[PDB]
Amino acid sequence: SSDPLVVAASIIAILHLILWILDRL
Amino acid sequence: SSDPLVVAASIIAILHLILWILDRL
Amino acid sequence: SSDPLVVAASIIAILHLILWILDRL
Amino acid sequence: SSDPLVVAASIIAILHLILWILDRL
Ligand SMILES: N[C@]12C[C@H]3C[C@H](C[C@H](C3)C1)C2
Repeated sequence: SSDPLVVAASIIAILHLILWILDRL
Repeated sequence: SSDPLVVAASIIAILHLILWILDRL
Repeated sequence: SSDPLVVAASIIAILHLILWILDRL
Repeated sequence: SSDPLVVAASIIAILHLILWILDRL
């Protein structure tokens, strides 16, 4: 398993790419 | 748990979304 | 090991650097 | 212990913030 602060920071990263891919889209 | 350079890069990522969110106000 | 969301976000980031060193190689 | 693709992914993270403290306030 990974640290929680880490799983958070990633979710923040994964959601960013989405809002990007919609902003662009 | 999770490797510390990986807790590092994270504290930076979260803190970054903070400064940014704040940058709008 | 490290959670999957983190191995996912990471692949993005490594693939992010990749899409750069090329866009400007 | 975090995945390697993840420990790597974060050197390029910690290496970004560095090029940054090296540019602006
Ligand atoms: N930008 C990221 C920092 C750290 C490593 C990787 C996954 C998470 C945690 C988000 C990219």
